[PDB]
Amino acid sequence: SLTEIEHLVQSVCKSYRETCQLRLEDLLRQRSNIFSREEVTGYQRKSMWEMWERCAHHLTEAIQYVVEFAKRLSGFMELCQNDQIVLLKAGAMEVVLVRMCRAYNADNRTVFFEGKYGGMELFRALGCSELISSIFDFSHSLSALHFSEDEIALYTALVLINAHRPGLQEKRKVEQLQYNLELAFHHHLHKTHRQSILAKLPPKGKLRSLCSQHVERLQIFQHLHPIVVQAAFPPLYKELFS
Ligand SMILES: O=C(O)c1ccc(OCc2c(-c3c(Cl)cccc3C(F)(F)F)noc2-c2ccc[nH]2)cc1
Repeated sequence: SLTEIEHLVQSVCKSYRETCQLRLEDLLRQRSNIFSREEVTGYQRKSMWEMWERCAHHLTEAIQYVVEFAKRLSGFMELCQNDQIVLLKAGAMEVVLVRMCRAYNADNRTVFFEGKYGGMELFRALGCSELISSIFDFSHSLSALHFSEDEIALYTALVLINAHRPGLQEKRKVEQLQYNLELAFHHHLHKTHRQSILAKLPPKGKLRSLCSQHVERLQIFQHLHPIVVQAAFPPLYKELFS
């Protein structure tokens, strides 16, 4: 069924298009729109907890778009609810991290944050310079691949649909989805003469370790200074918040 796989490609790309928050053309246009030194200093003088509140809410929104992305993946809703949650808890923040590279400019090492581009010194008040530097470096690595929009869509679908996640109840069912998405991805790379990115993608442990350091920091901030979340996915919220 060649058209089944082509239909999967089109359905993954559409779900991605509907949930990607900002258009790539917008991010690229805005690359010349850079925070002044005066604006940077304004961010640096903000309280750690106000920066935390801002960043925690951007990350919450980013997670919720990734959840909607997964819910629109063919067959995701047909998994048992325990499995949907296992997959989202393990991979939705990894997808957020991958998606960030779209908003990263490697020429000057800046990210699109709250309407303009700025460097990692924008986040000085958070006092997490090691984590921030790891996120920038990871985004720097990915930007070298010059990911197309469909590659990011297909790759991030696979970040989520991983039948090796511990705790899955219907592993065979997740495997079926995973095989079709892998075929979708590899077919698409072949059609576009882009199979060379396959050897350049992040080692799986790199993404896993960055996200576990990232989420652990968010849990520390959330314990010290909890933000209020507009919970759209009760079974998922319940696993992350306590
Ligand atoms: O709308 C909903 O129901 C909903 C449900 C779950 C949900 O989790 C968000 C989340 C967080 C996080 C964030 Cl982003 C901000 C502040 C504190 C945390 C904290 F660390 F405390 F959890 N970290 O990892 C995640 C995560 C989710 C899935 C994988 N990982 C956000 C929204």
